[PDB]
Order: sequence, then C-alpha cells, then structure tokens
Amino acid sequence: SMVRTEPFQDGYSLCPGRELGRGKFAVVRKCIKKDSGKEFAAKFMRKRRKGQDCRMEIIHEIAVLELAQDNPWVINLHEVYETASEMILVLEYAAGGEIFDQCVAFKEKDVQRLMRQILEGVHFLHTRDVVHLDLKPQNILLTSESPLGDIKIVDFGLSRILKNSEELREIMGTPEYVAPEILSYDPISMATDMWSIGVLTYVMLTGISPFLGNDKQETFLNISQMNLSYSEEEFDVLSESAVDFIRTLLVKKPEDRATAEECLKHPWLT
Ligand SMILES: CC(C)(C)NC(=O)c1ccc2cc1OCCOCCNc1ccn3ncc-2c3n1
Repeated sequence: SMVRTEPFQDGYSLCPGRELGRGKFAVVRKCIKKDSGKEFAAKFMRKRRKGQDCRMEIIHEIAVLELAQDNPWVINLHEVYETASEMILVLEYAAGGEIFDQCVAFKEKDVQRLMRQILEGVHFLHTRDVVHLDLKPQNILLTSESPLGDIKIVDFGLSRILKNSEELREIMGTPEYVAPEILSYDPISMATDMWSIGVLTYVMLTGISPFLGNDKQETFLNISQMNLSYSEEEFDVLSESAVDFIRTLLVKKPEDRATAEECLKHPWLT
C-alpha cells in the first residue's frame, strides 16, 4: 500500500461509544470520513509486540488484503496510515453489518447460501496460495443481520502463503534418510482451512460445537480421536446432503478432506 504519514484524524472523525472489536494487538473503531460522510472501520494495529517491532506483521496483512481486493467476500482496505507507534488500516464498514457470532440456529437454507459465499472466498484465497488458519465466527462478518446479508472475511493475522510440491520434496529431502516421525507428520496446508469450514458448517446447522469437550484435553482429545456420529436430535430436520457435506470436511487425515473447489460442487450447494 501507499502509506500515509499525515495525521489520520485530519481526514476522519472517530464515532462515539464502544469500539467495534478488539483483538490482540488490534482495535477496530467505527469512523466517519469528514469530507464524505462515509462510514469506515479503522483498524488500529500496534507496531510493537512484546517489545519487538512487528511492523512486518502489519505489512503482511495489507499484502493479503490487497491480494484479495477483487474478492467480493473479503473486506476492502480503503487506506493505510502510520504513526510512530501505530498503523491504521481504514477498512470498509458494513452498514448494519455484524459478526456472525453475535447474530445467534440458522435455517439450513440460510447456511447453504452463506457457506457457498464463505467457500468462494476461501477458494479464491487458496488459488492464491494463502491459507487463512483462523476461519471461525469471530472473523466472519455479515453485511446485514436482518435479513441475513453477505459474508465478509475480515482478519488475516494468522494467514500464510504456502509452498507447492516443494512442501513434500525439497523440504523432506532424500527419502532414505527421513526419520519415521516425519513420514507420520501432517503439516499445515489448505486442508487445515477446510477442517475449520467443516466445524463452522456443523455449528451453523445445529448450534453445537462438535468437538467441545469437558476440559481442553477433552477438546483436543475429541479432535484427535472422536469419530462423530451425527445422531443428535438436532439432525432429524437436516438433509442427508448436509451431513454428507460435513463428513467430507471433518476427516482427520488432511489429504482425504474435500477442497473448497470440490465443496462448491458438492450436491448440497448446487
Ligand atoms: C480481527 C478483529 C477482531 C480485529 N476484527 C476486524 O479486523 C474487524 C474489521 C472490520 C469490522 C469488524 C472487525 O472485527 C469484528 C468486530 O465487529 C463486530 C461487529 N461490528 C461491525 C459492524 C460493521 N463492520 N464493518 C467492518 C467491521 C464491522 N464490524
């Protein structure tokens, strides 16, 4: 991006009242562009994290946001500002929008429409070699609560650009020397994103987090070993294709998971 050094508050007024949202290292405040009147969402991101300069982390997010600028299901970046301590990303504001988590279950018809949107944005990122790694409701924005509007994906702080066939060739090295715990490893890939989409689909249709256990080692144990049954009362009014769609994503072996492309052709969404 072009990075502006003139004071942010000369072009924008900050809206009064509570912030939109607050991640670690970032605060989102609704604002108004003075000579315009238009609403935007201003993402204040500290450049320092645990004493270290992390400007490059903000630069990475801008780069992803820009890669995705013609993706209609990713939030638009309008402008970037820089102070000594902060960087400010001025992002588009969904007038009347909402985080999908505060909107709460959904009708199967509404999840079908919404998941096709999510999967098209994810599919677009994945063809750009970007894996999101944080697809969850806190990061899925609805342009309208009532009626249900369109999804925008809004944060990319855990996102990565991934390598191709080099992953399992030049990295692994000469096969006769590889240790057996490497052969058994599954690295973070585009299928990691699809697991999360399978978890969100489940949550969206039933109101149940499928692997939520009693403690955290239960939650972690359910993720590793629980074979879901889809036999809950909440599934009686759900279509067979909806359950097959989830079964296609919540596969433990990453290589067996459906890709976003195949999801978009699954009979459930077509
Ligand atoms: C990752 C982080 C939590 C810092 N979040 C973001 O990077 C973000 C970016 C833009 C908007 C909201 C964001 O965080 C979700 C909190 O939002 C609660 C709902 N309020 C509305 C209503 C309309 N809009 N329009 C844009 C955004 C927005 N949020």
